[PDB]
Amino acid sequence: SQTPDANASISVSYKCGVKDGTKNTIRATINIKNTGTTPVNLSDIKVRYWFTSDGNEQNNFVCDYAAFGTDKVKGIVKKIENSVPGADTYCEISFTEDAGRLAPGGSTGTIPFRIEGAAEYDQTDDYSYNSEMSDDFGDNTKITAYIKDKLKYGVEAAA
Ligand SMILES: [Ca+2]
Ligand SMILES: [Cl-]
Repeated sequence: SQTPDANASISVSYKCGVKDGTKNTIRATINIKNTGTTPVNLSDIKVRYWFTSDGNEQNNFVCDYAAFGTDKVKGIVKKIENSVPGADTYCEISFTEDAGRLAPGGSTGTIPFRIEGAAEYDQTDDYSYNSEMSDDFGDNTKITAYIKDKLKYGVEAAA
C-alpha cells in the first residue's frame, strides 16, 4: 500500500572520464533514470560521489553540461570527519527547484562534471571510482542517490 514516495525509484549510470598529465581533475559523467512508476522531481534528488582528496583542501565542483541548463545543477564538497575506506570527502550534487521532473522511464542523459584540486589526485583509492566503466556507461553502485534524503540507489561508503 506504501503511497507514491515509498515506491519512487531511481538508478544512476556512470562513465569514468579521461585523465591527463596534470592529474588534478576528476572527470566523470552520470545519467539519472526514473525506474519507478511515479514522476520524480529533480529537486528532490541528490547524488554523492565519494573520494579521497589526497591532501587537497580545496576541491571545486563544476557541472559542464545538462540538457535542462548547467545553471540548474549545484554541487558542494564536504569533508567526512571519521575515517571510511576510500573516502575522506564527498561531492553532493543537487538540482534547483526549476530543473524539472523525470517521468517514469525518463532519464536526464549525460551530466558531465569535474572536481578540480590544486594538487594531484590519485583516483585508485577513491571509493566511487571505477575504471572498468571507461568505454561505456555502467551500473556503479558505489555512487549513491537519494530521494528526499532517503537512499534509493547504491551502497554508502561505510564506517
Ligand atoms: Ca584519492
Ligand atoms: Cl533552488
